[PDB]
Amino acid sequence: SLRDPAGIFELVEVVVYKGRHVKTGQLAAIKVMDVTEEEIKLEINMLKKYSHHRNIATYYGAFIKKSPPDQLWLVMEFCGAGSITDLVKNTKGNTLKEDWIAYISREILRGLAHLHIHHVIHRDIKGQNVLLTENAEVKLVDFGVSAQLDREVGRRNTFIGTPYWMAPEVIACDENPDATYDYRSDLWSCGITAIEMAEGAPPLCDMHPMRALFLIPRNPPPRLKSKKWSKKFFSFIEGCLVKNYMQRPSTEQLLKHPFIRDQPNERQVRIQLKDHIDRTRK
Amino acid sequence: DLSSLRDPAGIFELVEVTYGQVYKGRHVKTGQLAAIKVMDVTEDEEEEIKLEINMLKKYSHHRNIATYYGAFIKKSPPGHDDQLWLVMEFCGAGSITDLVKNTKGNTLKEDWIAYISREILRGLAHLHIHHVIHRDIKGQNVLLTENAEVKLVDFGVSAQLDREVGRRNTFIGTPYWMAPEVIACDENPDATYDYRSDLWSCGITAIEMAEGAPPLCDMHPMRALFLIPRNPPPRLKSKKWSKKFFSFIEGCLVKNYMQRPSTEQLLKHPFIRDQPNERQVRIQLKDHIDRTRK
Ligand code: NA
Repeated sequence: SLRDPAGIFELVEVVVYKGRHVKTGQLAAIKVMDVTEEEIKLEINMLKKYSHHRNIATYYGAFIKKSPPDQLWLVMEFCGAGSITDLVKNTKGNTLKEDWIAYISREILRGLAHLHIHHVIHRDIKGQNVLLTENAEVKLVDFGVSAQLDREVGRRNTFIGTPYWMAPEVIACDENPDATYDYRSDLWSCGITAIEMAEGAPPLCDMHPMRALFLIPRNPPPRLKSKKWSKKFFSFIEGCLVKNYMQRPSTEQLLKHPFIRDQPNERQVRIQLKDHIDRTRK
Repeated sequence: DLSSLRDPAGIFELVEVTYGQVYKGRHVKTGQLAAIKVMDVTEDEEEEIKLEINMLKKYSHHRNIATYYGAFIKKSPPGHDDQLWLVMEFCGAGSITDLVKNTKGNTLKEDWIAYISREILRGLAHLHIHHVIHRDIKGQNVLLTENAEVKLVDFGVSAQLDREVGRRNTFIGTPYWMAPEVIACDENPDATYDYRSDLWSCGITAIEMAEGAPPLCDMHPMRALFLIPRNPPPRLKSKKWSKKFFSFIEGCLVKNYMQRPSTEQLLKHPFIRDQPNERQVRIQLKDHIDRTRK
């Protein structure tokens, strides 16, 4: 069975949380997901294999902090440098250098390719859920655990969250009454996350959520506001954001996109991000 | 003051040491308890919030509304998000949802439902007469005092008790109590909040009391969101209920809000208007609240 984390792990502050292994002082990242009084344990134990990939935060264990008056704690490796969303927020002009966006986007795609190959959909790709280590490595938070929880109807799948990263196919309407979706929905999210890095927020961020939900299936694909960006960047965004998912490139195709595939300054970019992380952290 | 955005220092304080989490607080000058919802805000969020305060209407205290005491900013260091405090009268006897959950069988007698529903409509009438829409009527946002008073949640610019599932103004929320007109759908491109949306939610809340859950509780939220504008209005599953109750439900849940009754008309509906056992009901509610604290 799954334990209560007391005396094993404790929450420090939020970043997903900074958590601490109580007995050893080792740090961990803790994804807190409310849950309903078993088979949670089972899925985690199937999926945890997958978290070993370098671009996914490795699973440490899982715990539930009971109870009515429940909460799942997904414990994973600590990424000291915080989320890419915090990075952009703490960056002047709320925008990252294009070649930083190329590096980070590729790392996200490598992590996703790993899940997708094994028929896992992440379902929650956004800047908030992509973390950085001190050495500026890029790791996805979660690896299908929250995806499985969003499946079950019940008292802990009663809310619709933010719509800004949702692909068109995820949003029901009369020609799409069953909100049919697959792994390619994660790639639309990656595109939205790339804009997030470029502009500081996803498109439609200033719109009422309900209205954004209405506009996504009906508006053309979002584009970068500014023309300062390269043709290759615009092209990468276009690929992530193919309106009809049936024609959207897969993860392996996007990994071959010139924006992603050709990064002659990688070593330097990592060095720049590392320094930027230091200068900008709060 | 319900129109300025001050530091809460020396006006309100937390007594009990999460985003949108509600804490027990205290009015500094009078010692009167309060419920304090605390939220991180960026600098930009602070401008948005100032604007929403200008948009707020003026209305008096009301026995069926948990008094909104105002909005405040708790300063954090430069580079760090400040805190928004939304301050409300303290109601210590839980929500109507807690009430249902603590009732054996998770269901309420019909005369309890009439009583509570009436109190809800009275709060709503006060808001509506003042050109205010509540926007979030559900069992969770209707509170009890230790005196068994029924009070609508009012955090001013926010209408919910539980912690916001995401950053303010960025999440869709739970769809179950939403009227059709507030759901953007193929035929409703401009999601209408109208005062009558609260009356639909009121109807849903009465089913919530009668059955323990809102209609469509067996659907994933996104599927429910799709269904609500498309389905005919929901109904009570059981036939055990009085004709009056069925008629009240049907009154609240008129599909087209333009053809749905006003609060004043619903307050005259026999199910609401004729409560021969209300004195007993209140007594019964108070005993229930007493038993529970034990
Ligand atoms: Na890993």
